Amino acid sequence: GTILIDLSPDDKEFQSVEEEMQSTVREHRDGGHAGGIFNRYNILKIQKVCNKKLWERYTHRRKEVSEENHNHANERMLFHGSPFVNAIIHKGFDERHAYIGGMFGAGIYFAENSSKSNQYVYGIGGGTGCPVHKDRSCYICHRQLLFCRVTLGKSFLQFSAMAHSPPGHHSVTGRPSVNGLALAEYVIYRGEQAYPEYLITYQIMRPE
Ligand SMILES: N#Cc1ccc(-c2nc3ccccc3c(=O)[nH]2)cc1
Ligand SMILES: [Zn+2]
Repeated sequence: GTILIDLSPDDKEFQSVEEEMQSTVREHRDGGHAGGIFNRYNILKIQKVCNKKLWERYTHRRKEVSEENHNHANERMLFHGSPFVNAIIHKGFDERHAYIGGMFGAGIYFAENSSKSNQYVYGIGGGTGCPVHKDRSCYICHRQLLFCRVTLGKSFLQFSAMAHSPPGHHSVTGRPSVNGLALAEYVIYRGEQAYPEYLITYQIMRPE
């Protein structure tokens, strides 16, 4: 049921998604080990992910959460990187897309920093890097990330350096407590709480 609609680079929607991609790059504590060395991306394509059944699955859950939280879904747009991006856009998020070993338990993880999600494009820790060159810092190969609509509801705040949500909460927020430049990361424990709105195709760019 999924169709992908290309956005034009002239479209304000392309431009605002690109700006969120580019402006949320940061340096990582691994010096680029997992995701590569870069300060910015070459955006090759942005597509809207259109699936009526998956969208209705998301909105149904969003209303349930909203009604449990004084009519506030606490909806965000966040990045997701995964080797399973193709399955996700076709079948939706579910338990098979969870980070079993994540620091907030087995759930589906999202990031404010696009460069954080970029570390997972080729697997946990960047895996063995790109299929073609086995390079986690490949500047040639095309990568994909999702920019997703995510319902957080009442989020459990974890200060720090599938399972169930903590009782009385709908998500977990991983607040950065050491690296002053890191943005928040978030975990949901029901795949119905995220919709993969945009598929972004890009390369990381070698710094000059
Ligand atoms: N298998 C698998 C698997 C796929 C994706 C991730 C993943 N983790 C993150 C952890 C923190 C912040 C963001 C992410 C993310 O975008 N993605 C983790 C594991
Ligand atoms: Zn490559």
